[PDB]
Order: sequence, then structure tokens, then C-alpha cells
Amino acid sequence: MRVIFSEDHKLRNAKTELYGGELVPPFEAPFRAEWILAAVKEAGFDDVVAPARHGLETVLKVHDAGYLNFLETAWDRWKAAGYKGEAIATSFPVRRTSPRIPTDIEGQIGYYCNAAETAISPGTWEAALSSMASAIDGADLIAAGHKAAFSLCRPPGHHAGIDMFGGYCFINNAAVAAQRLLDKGAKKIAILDVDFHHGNGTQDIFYERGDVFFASLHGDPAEAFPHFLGYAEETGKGAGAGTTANYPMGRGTPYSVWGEALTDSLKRIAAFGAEAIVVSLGVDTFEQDPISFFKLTSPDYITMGRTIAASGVPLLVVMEGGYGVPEIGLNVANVLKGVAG
Amino acid sequence: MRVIFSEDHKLRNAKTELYGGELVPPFEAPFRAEWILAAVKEAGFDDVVAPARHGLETVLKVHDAGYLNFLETAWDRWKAAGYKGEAIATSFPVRRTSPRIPTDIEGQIGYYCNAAETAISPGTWEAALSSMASAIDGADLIAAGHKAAFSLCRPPGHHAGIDMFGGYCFINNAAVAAQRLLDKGAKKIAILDVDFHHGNGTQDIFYERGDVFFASLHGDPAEAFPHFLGYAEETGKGAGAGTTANYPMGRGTPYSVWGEALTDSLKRIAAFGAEAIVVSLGVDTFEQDPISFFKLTSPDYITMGRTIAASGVPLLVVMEGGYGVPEIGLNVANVLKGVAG
Ligand SMILES: NCCCNCCCCCC(=O)NO
Ligand SMILES: NCCCNCCCCCC(=O)NO
Ligand SMILES: [K+]
Ligand SMILES: [K+]
Ligand SMILES: [N+]
Ligand SMILES: [N+]
Ligand SMILES: [Zn+2]
Ligand SMILES: [Zn+2]
Repeated sequence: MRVIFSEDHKLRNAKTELYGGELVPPFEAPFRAEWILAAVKEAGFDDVVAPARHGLETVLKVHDAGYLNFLETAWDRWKAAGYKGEAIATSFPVRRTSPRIPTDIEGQIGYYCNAAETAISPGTWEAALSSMASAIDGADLIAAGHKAAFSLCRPPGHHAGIDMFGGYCFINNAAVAAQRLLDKGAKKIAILDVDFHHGNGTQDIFYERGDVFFASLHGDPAEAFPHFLGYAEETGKGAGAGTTANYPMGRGTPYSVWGEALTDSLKRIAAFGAEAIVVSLGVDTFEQDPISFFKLTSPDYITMGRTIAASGVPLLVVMEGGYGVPEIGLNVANVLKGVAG
Repeated sequence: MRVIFSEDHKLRNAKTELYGGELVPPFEAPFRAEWILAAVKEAGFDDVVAPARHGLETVLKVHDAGYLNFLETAWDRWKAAGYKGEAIATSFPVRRTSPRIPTDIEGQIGYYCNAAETAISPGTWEAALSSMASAIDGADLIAAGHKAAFSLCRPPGHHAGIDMFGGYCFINNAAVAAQRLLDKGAKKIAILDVDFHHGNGTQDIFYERGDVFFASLHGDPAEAFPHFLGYAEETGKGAGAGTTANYPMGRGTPYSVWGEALTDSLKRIAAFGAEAIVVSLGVDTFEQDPISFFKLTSPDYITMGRTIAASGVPLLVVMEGGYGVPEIGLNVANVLKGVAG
């Protein structure tokens, strides 16, 4: 099983994250990619290749052009405005605001952000483009006939919506991969988001689209980030009617419960007729994850990968979250073992 | 004229404000009230009295009850959740989010916030209630027949909307005062917001109401906080049709230009038939203000107060912003000299 990974993830090495009212070093840090890469190699997945670079063709079909233009120059503009910290939004277009886009950097960073814990730092845009490239090359392997591949994306993607960054995410890698599979000839694709957090960005991108089914298992947004999307009642609008499926779950959820939601999501995906599944894999569902409240064990990730692959359709696994301990690597490698076994 | 002021403002003494990606000492600090009080006394306004306390009768008519309940316990809940810094929102209900209210403190602080530079700290709620009380007692003096009074509010109020805090504000003191005047028998009231920043909170509270005319002169929101309201096209909705008037202005605006907008706003207020005007007075229009881009001089504040009082209707002056230098006091005192002269 080929692993696509760019060393350019390291260009995002942000100094700060707003957490508990303090500016602390970020949870989503380069050591994550080091730990995951080492563990997948240790598990025998040593066919590791860098992605080819890609321009914006595919990503323009899932993200707004203004948003992408904003990300490309955000750091330069923040620095030119004289601010001394990293680029962190403060004002947001919340209830009953104007829809207009501000012109200056402080207004625009808020316009284009859903979550202020995520700072833009020098190298962020380049890192995000490299992470997108890993997702695109992974998709191309699936399009060309492989039944499994792993895109070791960093930074992650699933909180990036049509025109907003947040939750450590800038470009929605999984969305780009799904779009790439459609562009290569698929008519129906599913994204299955097993990260602890709701993929609100992914949901947003496809909410009014019927070509990509979106399923997410996650901490209940009533008491988990991203807080403002991910309820079970959200099933899609217009052309997207019936193609969003959210499975919010509570504190302490173990695999015996979580796996029942996985089974149901896979039934939904099969009834939709997905030609391939892009798996948004976060391992922050782990019982020792520092920011999450599920209780999956390391062996459960093998079961998970096996069950998803038993769909009998090709899988692209795209890396999302999972923090704090190097066992994030074991957990990811275990999903791949379940897929490959 | 009487000056209403509570020493309980000092219960808000937050340690941090997110500015330029750093946590810095807040601009809206207790020493402001000290500077202002000393200067007004120096100018001969020494009839200074503490407000009587007030319950929530008036404020419940302009703010949402869930919002007020949230503010009352926000600090305690944040601390109980184990966070080490002051209480600062990071996730926000922005474009295309669920309207649902989260249950936990992190979700709720974002739900009820429009701007993350403002941290909730111990004593914030009590301070905000004392500031509201100063506004209510000021309104009561006007209702009883005084032609002018000054409510030395701190914390300020004009960024607090129906159900959101931000911009250093928690309870919209000016909105509470206007409501109090209606409750005491007025049928039409105006709020005139001359602080540099758009009073988006005030606008929100009255946008669909026809009993309170709202006029604001301010830095253009395309390039100034609050960024997402304050455009000239916003003239009201429903019962509030035609009773919001915004005058956005650009960098370097001096009194020769700003005063023309003031004249127009007073024309609008007179045609509406306001029985009294609540003046949201920020002196962050000053040429030295550290966070603002207008160029008013200290003598211009006398002109401003005279012009507003030449409306010939009673005024309640309610303190908003103005930062950095002790001359904030001279500037406030000069508005009062213009009113009283
Ligand atoms: N108790 C608060 C935990 C941190 N809250 C915001 C972090 C964003 C997490 C994004 C992520 O990992 N997404 O997959
Ligand atoms: N360049 C950033 C300067 C600070 N930006 C937002 C501060 C909030 C000001 C609120 C205020 O003073 N309202 O009257
Ligand atoms: K998820
Ligand atoms: K104003
Ligand atoms: N969808
Ligand atoms: N209004
Ligand atoms: Zn996650
Ligand atoms: Zn101001």
C-alpha cells in the first residue's frame, strides 16, 4: 500500500495556539507526522513517496477563490500591518452581521475563519499546498486502479469549509481528493470521517451536492469542537438531500458503541452507491487523546480498517487529527493493517 | 450636571486582551475611569454620586435572557473546567452553522461572543451590572426632568448585542438607558453613537424596532472593528425601517468632515422626533487614540457637545471607549463643557 507524504508539511511549524485563554505551543505540530511516518514504516508500509506538486485546478472546485487568495497572502499582509504575534482572528461574522467582505487583514482573517485557536504562520500556505498534493496523488492512485492508499496529510483538512479555515485546517484535503476522483471519472464518491471531531468543513463543502456522500462519527457538538455543526438532524439540502449522515456520540464512547455507528454509516454509503470511499482518518478517538473524549483502544483501529475495507470498494485514507502521544502512529498503522489484511 | 459613577467598575480588571496575535494588557483598563473622573471634576463637574443598584427588569427588554444567564456564570464555569487563562472564545457560529446552543462552557462562550479580543475575568459580571446601574440612574434623572447627565460607565456597552459580548462590552448600557426612558414614559428616543467604532451591539438591539432611532458615526467597517456591521446601506428592518443611520468615514477624518456627519445625524434624529438623546460617547475619535484612525482635537469635543445639546432635547451622555492617554479625561470633560455651556 503506497504512502504519499511530503516533507514540506514542516513548513507549518506554528509557534502558538490559543487554548484555555493562553497562547501555547500547538497540538498539531510537526512531530505528529514524524511519529505517524515511523509507525507506518515499522508496520511494513515502506512504499513512501513524495507527491508531485499540483496547482489549483481541483481545489477551486471545492474552495472559494477569494478564500484561497486570502490564504496565499495572509501571512505577508499580517506582518506588513505591523502585528507582532502570529495571525489570529478576533472578530467574526456571527449572528445578524453584514455579508460584506472587509478590505484589511484584520477584518479579512475573521471573515475567512471559523475558529481562532488556529494561527496562520509563515510557511502555512506552502505546507497546506503540499498536504493537498499528497491527497491528490493518493486519489490519482485510486483512480488508476489501486484499492487502497494512504495520504499522510499535514496540516489536516476536515474543518476547512468552502471559505473558512480553523481547527488546524486550511485546505480540505479529503474534499479535494473526492473531487479529484470525480474529475478522473467517478460519478459517486463518499467521504467517511472517523476523526473524533465533526468534519464541519467537509460537510459544508458538499452539503448541497449529491455527488459526494458525507458521513461523520464524532463527539456530540453540544459538548465538543467544532460546536456549531454535526447534529444528526443535518441530512442535506437541495441536490444534497439525504447525503449527509452525522453520528454524534457522548463522553466515554467505546468501540462497542462507536462500531455500531460505523456499521450504519457503511450501510448508508453502500445504499448511496459510492464508487470509492475517502476516509478522513483522525486517531483522536483514542482513549489517551489529550483533547477528546472517546475510548477506542489500539486494537480497535485494526477492526475499524477491516470493517471499512469490507465495503469492497477502493479506499483512500487521508490523515486528519490525533495528538499528544507517539501511539498516534501505532493507531494509524493499525487502520492500515486492517485495510491491507 | 450630575455624574453617576460606581467604584465597582474596578471589579473588571482583566489581565489579558488578544491583540496582534499576542496576549497583552487590556486597553479598557480601570485607570481609564480614574482619568475621566479626575478630569470631569477638574472641569467643575463635581456632583458625583454612586448609582443605586438595579435588578434585571430593564435589561431583559434589550438583552436575551439566556445571554444574561450565561454571563452570570461564565467565569465560574470556565475556572471549573480547568482552564488556566482568562475566558476567551475561539469557536464561533459563523456562515452556514447550526443555530443550536451548545451546552458546555467552550461552546457557549463562542455562541455568546462576537469578538475574541475580550476576555471574561473574575468580577466582570458584577462590574457590568454596576455600569448598567450607572446608565439606569442617569436615565432616571433625564426621565425626572434633567436636561443633561453623565453616566461614567465602565465597562462600556455599545458592542454588546442582543445575545453577544465583545469589543470590551457585556451589557449595552446605552440600550438599557434608552429602554429605561421608554419605560418611564417616552414614546421615541434616539441613541447617537459618537465613539470611533460602530455601535453594532446597539444597532442589533434596535434594528427591528421603531421606538429607538440609532445613529452612529464611525470608522468604515471595511477597515475598522467591528468589521461586520456599520455600512451606510443598513437602514433597518420591519418596524425598524428607516431608523438606523450609519455614517462610516475613512482614515484621518478630521472634525471638518466628521462634524458634517454629526449635523446630518441630528437632522435625522429631529425628524424622527426623539424626546431625548442617549449619547454613546467614546473619545477614541481623538488624534492620539492608540487603536483608532480619526483626527479630532481636544477643542473639537467642546464643539461636539454644544452641537448635540443645541438639538434642544435632554441628553444622557453614556461613556464608551477612548484609550491610552490621560487626555481621554479632558476630551470627555470638554464634551460636558459643550453641553453645559
Ligand atoms: N478542550 C478543548 C480542546 C481543544 N479544542 C479546539 C481544538 C480543535 C481540534 C481540531 C481537531 O483536532 N480536529 O480534528
Ligand atoms: N488594530 C486592532 C485594534 C484593536 N481592535 C479591536 C479592539 C476593540 C475596540 C473596541 C472599542 O474600543 N470600542 O469602542
Ligand atoms: K468525524
Ligand atoms: K460610533
Ligand atoms: N453531500
Ligand atoms: N431602530
Ligand atoms: Zn479531530
Ligand atoms: Zn470605540
